[PDB]
Amino acid sequence: RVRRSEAITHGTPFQKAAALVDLAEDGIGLPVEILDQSSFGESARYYFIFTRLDLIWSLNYFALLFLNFFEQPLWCEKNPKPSCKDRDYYYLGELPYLTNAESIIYEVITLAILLVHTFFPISYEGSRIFWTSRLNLVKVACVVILFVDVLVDFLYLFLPFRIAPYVRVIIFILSIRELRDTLVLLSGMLGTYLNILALWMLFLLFASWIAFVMFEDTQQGLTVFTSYGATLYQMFILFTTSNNPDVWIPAYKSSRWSSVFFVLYVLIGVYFVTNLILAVVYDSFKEQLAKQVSGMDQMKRRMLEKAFGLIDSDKNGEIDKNQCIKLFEQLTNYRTLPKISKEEFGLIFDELDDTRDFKINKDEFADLCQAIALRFQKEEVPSLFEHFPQIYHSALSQQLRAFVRSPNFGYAISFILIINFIAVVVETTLDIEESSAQKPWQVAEFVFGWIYVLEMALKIYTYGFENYWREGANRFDFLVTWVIVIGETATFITPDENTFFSNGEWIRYLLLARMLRLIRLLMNVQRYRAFIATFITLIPSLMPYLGTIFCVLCIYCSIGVQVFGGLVNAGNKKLFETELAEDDYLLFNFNDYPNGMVTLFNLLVMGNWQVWMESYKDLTGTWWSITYFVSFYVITILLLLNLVVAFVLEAFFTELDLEEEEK
Amino acid sequence: RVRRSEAITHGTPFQKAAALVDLAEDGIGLPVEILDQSSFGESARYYFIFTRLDLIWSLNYFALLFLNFFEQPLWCEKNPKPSCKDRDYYYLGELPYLTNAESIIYEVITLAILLVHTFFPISYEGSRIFWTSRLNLVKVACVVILFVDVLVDFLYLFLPFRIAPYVRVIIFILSIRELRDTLVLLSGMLGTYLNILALWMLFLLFASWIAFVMFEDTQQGLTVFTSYGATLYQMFILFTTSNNPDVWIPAYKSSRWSSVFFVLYVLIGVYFVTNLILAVVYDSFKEQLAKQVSGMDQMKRRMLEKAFGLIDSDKNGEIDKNQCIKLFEQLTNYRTLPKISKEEFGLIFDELDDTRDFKINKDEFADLCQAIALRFQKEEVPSLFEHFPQIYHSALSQQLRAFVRSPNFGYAISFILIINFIAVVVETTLDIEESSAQKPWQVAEFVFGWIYVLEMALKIYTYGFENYWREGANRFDFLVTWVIVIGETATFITPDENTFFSNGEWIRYLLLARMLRLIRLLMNVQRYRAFIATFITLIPSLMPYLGTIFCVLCIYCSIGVQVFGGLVNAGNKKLFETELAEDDYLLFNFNDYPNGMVTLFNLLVMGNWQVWMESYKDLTGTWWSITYFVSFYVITILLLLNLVVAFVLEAFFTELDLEEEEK
Ligand SMILES: [Ca+2]
Ligand SMILES: [Ca+2]
Ligand SMILES: [Ca+2]
Ligand SMILES: [Ca+2]
Repeated sequence: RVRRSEAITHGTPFQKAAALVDLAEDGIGLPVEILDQSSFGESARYYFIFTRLDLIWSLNYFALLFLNFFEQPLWCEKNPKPSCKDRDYYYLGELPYLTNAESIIYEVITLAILLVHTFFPISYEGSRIFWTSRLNLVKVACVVILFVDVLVDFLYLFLPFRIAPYVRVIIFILSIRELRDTLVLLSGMLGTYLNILALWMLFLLFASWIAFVMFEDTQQGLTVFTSYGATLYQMFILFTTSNNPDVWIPAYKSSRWSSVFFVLYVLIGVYFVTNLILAVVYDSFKEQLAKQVSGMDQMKRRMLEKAFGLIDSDKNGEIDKNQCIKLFEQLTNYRTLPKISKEEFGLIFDELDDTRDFKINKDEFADLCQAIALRFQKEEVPSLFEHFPQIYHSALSQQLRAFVRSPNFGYAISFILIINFIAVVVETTLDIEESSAQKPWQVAEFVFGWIYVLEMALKIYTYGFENYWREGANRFDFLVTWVIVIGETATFITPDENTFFSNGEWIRYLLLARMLRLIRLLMNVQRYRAFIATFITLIPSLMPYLGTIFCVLCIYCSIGVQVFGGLVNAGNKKLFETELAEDDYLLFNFNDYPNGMVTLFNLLVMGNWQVWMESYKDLTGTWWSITYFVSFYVITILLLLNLVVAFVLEAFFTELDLEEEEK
Repeated sequence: RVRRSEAITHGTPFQKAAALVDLAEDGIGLPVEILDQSSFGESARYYFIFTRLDLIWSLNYFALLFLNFFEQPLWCEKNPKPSCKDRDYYYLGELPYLTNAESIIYEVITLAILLVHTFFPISYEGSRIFWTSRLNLVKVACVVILFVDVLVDFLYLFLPFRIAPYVRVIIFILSIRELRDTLVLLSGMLGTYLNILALWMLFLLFASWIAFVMFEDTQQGLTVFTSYGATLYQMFILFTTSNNPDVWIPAYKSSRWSSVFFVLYVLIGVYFVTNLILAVVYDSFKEQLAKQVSGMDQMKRRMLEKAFGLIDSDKNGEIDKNQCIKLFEQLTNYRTLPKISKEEFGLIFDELDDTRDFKINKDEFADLCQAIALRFQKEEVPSLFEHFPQIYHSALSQQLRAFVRSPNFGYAISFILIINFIAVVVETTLDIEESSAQKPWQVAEFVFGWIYVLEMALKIYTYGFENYWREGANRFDFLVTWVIVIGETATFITPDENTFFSNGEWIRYLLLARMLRLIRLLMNVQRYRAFIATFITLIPSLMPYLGTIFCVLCIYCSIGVQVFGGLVNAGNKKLFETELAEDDYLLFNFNDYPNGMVTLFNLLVMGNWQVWMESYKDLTGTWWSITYFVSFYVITILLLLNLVVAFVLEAFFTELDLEEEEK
């Protein structure tokens, strides 16, 4: 009945040892310097009061990252012949560009929060330890670069280019631990990836030389393979298989037999080389993941053994039975454990061995700690609202709590949400037929949303906020119901013809999200257990790699906006001759940052990706431009996406043999 | 110095046991019935005289399979408005269509060889055993269907469709042992694969319904998502991302926020669901592969213990030391083994154990036979040309044989291989510049061909044809050098302006194929050892799986020609409005069998694959036409191609841990 942070900062050595093994099994790792020092009181107090505010730091980081969307592009600052206010001319829009004053205010606020966050942990780590670490130094470098940029911007109201987006993306990377771990893995994998890249490039060069020398006099040689550079470029694009029949169709028209060579190339290029690259990336990722897991387990073992050293006041590596029973009492005060009688532990010791005054040493204590952690479930925090026990223990409150804890409440929720799904289907079907009876079904939809809000409040009351927040699905349901109630009150408060809220259709999608929980019932059937379990495990586990890919996209988008900022115009004569106009892709240009993000995503799926390369190569006039696009394929598609595939396979196998071991 | 087949058919029990263990280790498995019967003399003689002619049966099988290419399409037999001789009108050609008399002659010859092959093994297997097996019955059914078809064709010179092309493909599947094993794998894998398709199809139905209801009144709803049937058709194509920006661009023009839904669907559809399908197919393949390997090893164990039963005339499960040494002398005649002294094996027994008259039991004879097999390399067949020992052991011949066996000769070939490459690159570069001095380099390029024949005859002479043919690498060089001399003698004999041979540019591609042996030297360096060794092993190992895909193409090609035979015409008005004409894809139609194979390959790589579905749906006029293309994608792309990706990953890992093992 004692909070963990308070137990660490204040209490008897038994309390501190119990809370340390608590933090270990929860997975949270204290800084090493705090462990090294003696009794770590004030430093732990500061560290806890700091980590209590993690939400504010995360929101600041996300705001700083998403500033890039609203920031005005550089090429617009240089005088364009039409003003940028003519939004249709440059094929862009749908986001408001921040003016100078708004930008400076936003940057100043974010910079202040970032500064206080970055210079907070000097308090407990200490002057000497803080400055020695590389991470603190690189973060301070990023912060000072941002600050000097803000200052010179303020004084401004010449630069070839601006450096803020790259540095803020980098500091966002260094902000989150998972992204740092992902970068460590990538740095591990780079050498082997480079070796495979060298082999692949050699294969492309050889195949391109063969294809060039084969069709030297053929009409298809005049049409496309005009030079060695051109044929190498076409062979690379064909290796991506984005345009299979297009490249070699004049050869097929001239003579059918030539097709054999091409069906000989792609077959080798796709089924052999690409799969070998995938296997290599899989192996490297597996080794690096094993390395990371071993490191994490080593850190956990180290800080558990530090806790054992803490409880051992004699520091002679000796633990007695009385100390063991006191520690067991502390943990069973925290965690759920079978009740122990005073004579019972003595009887257990006596029947255990005939040795007298047996010493429990360090390593078996650690191992027994992991055993008791894995065998026994965690015990919920008592409450946050229990400051008034009389209301907490009221008869009606007790009856309600007993009812909601019973599975009958879950069955009722399932029935309610199934009826909700039926109502949503009926309303949508009526909408399709343009019936005039939509309103009763829509108000039924709203009252269903109100029911969801009510049940969320009931559950968060009965379980307690921390225990409610602990479960993953509860967080998703919490966000969904909160956005539902916010939207509903926004619609109700204003009885006017709003653009979005007045329609009232939006609510259905939220309820559909609220009913994604249906898919969880499919874990019941044996056939689909592995698929659903692996998918649900994958989502939060695969968030960090997707975030790394997203940040790489952000960096490439900044580079592309900087380089190709103003090339696409309504009045550009060379543009209409390019393939973008023919396929009507003008809305996917690089004129502003959000458009850059969407076009980079389109390049990511490898769907008609060569049209952008060819069009921008014609538009800029230099072959070097393709470098950019080529780089995006080499770094992202060959490496990161193959890493994601490897992770999905590994997660599926882990779920599978876990299910087998369950039997 | 006794041939293995002769040893089995005639000889003492020691000879038969040695030859049986040799066959078991070599991997060749005798029929079970021959093992069951006593002493299996005449049956083994017939089986050997049969299996001696495996090349003829294989060539007959391949000729029967490739008959389909030259066979006239059915739709041409129906009277067309313009004659089929107008080859340009129907967008087809480049192969000669086999006339009636030629077709009947070819079919009769192939049928005769097939019939004698299929009815040969009744001789040794016996009447009751042969007819009971399912495989013999299905083969006989295929044969009788083919024969009755040939007979009714002969009598003809009404039918809605012809059944021959499907049958001769099936009889090709179960003629080859490797292709039979692959189908057994797919039968096991189909049960698990069907479960996932239910979830994948369910995900498509749900996602399509959301997209349909979201964009009901949107301008993008009018253009593409006009109905639920249409939106399900578009979302399915988007799942493969073959047309990513095309489908949802009217929505992006209306409101940029619409991209978020299409980004979400593609992200979850491609990165999560598609990879999970690969994980499921990988597992099912891995489990079934162990089922096949364990079954194969069980068959090897059974025949090995049969050899022990054969030598054990007492049939009491007893083997004595004096009996063991006689058998050991037989294997050391077949396999290389250290020389054993007569007194030595007596010393071996006493030091081994103090037991007297120790019995070597049935089981420990088996595992010991593998122990000798893996540690000791195979001993080559003495020779086939050694019928004249005086020439074989002549003074000059022995000196020559010593030189070629020595590694010094091997270096010279590699040195010659390099000098050839410089001659080729110099000769080709002159052609690029249209130099008039190409001929002097071209004739010097021929003489490198005669060297390659000279060393081929030199190598086959010292090793012997059976020992020469044993190595996989030697087989590749043997085929390459033979087409060189066959091609070269064609140009020399005819001093005329031939279409292909007179140019002389053909030899460089054969020479480039000959020096592919150089890439094997990259196995020396540690960085590329894993990549190259896996790739080389993949070429023979992946043939049965690639062969299975090719045969699936032959079945769809026959179906496509039957259904879509005459739809593509020069005079067809609806065709020019379709997407095929806009992209100029008319040469990839389904008019005849050779064209069908190429266009099916284009669907295999998933490159602009939707143009064929959409065009033929308009051309035929029924929505049932998409069934042919959707079924092809589901069976081939999702299952077969993922199986190949599963195999390449599996083959690579067994290569890495192999390399670790020698260390
Ligand atoms: Ca002590
Ligand atoms: Ca509507
Ligand atoms: Ca015996
Ligand atoms: Ca030429």
